[PDB]
Amino acid sequence: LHVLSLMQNAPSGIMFFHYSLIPNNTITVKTTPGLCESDELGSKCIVAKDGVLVSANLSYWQWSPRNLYKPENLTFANVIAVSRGANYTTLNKTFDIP
Amino acid sequence: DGVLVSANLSYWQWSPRNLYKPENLTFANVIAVSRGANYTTLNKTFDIP
Ligand SMILES: *[C@@H]1O[C@H](CO)[C@@H](O)[C@H](O)[C@H]1NC(C)=O
Ligand SMILES: *[C@@H]1O[C@H](CO)[C@@H](O)[C@H](O)[C@H]1NC(C)=O
Ligand SMILES: *[C@@H]1O[C@H](CO)[C@@H](O)[C@H](O)[C@H]1NC(C)=O
Ligand SMILES: *[C@@H]1O[C@H](CO)[C@@H](O)[C@H](O)[C@H]1NC(C)=O
Ligand SMILES: *[C@@H]1O[C@H](CO)[C@@H](O)[C@H](O)[C@H]1NC(C)=O
Ligand SMILES: *[C@@H]1O[C@H](CO)[C@@H](O)[C@H](O)[C@H]1NC(C)=O
Repeated sequence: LHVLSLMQNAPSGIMFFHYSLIPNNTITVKTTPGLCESDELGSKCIVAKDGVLVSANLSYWQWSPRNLYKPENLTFANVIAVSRGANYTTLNKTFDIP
Repeated sequence: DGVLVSANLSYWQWSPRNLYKPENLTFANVIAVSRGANYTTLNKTFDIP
């Protein structure tokens, strides 16, 4: 993951300072594309806004960015409501978000 | 996640971006948005809730 890259001069050349983000501590979680409450085609279903839906082997689903795990309770802000496009995961309970 | 398509046919269908497997458009494969560019008026109401 690329952050910033400066360049400096050098003898007979040029040398780049590529700053990056190698990750080191993985944590294994569960990840859906999105959550449904109803089995019916045409149900109210949701997907994450600029992130991935995540559960750390936990009873309910959460929000986390695409490349790093800072889990958050999913709200209206970080959730896009769309469709039954792929097979999203039915969690068999109604929403906690207006 | 696809393109709207008609094989010189009376009504429009859904197909992926790079391959032609036409499907009747449903609620699943259709996003409702706006009158942004000049989309095509088909002069009939929808068949999808
Ligand atoms: C989640 O469950 C998997 C099952 O294989 C386990 O290996 C892993 O340690 C668990 N991770 C967390 C964060 O609970
Ligand atoms: C997230 O929601 C759970 C209940 O669903 C609550 O117990 C917890 O305090 C909330 N906040 C976190 C994990 O920061
Ligand atoms: C609850 O979830 C199970 C599997 O996750 C599946 O049978 C269906 O989505 C739901 N079942 C019922 C009876 O609502
Ligand atoms: C569609 O119409 C065009 C008109 O030029 C024709 O050339 C083409 O063969 C037709 N294709 C199909 C699949 O009907
Ligand atoms: C798609 O809809 C048409 C009518 O609009 C129907 O005749 C046809 O059987 C449907 N299914 C297909 C093409 O698989
Ligand atoms: C029906 O479509 C035609 C051309 O596609 C255009 O005049 C307009 O979009 C519609 N006309 C009427 C009278 O609704």
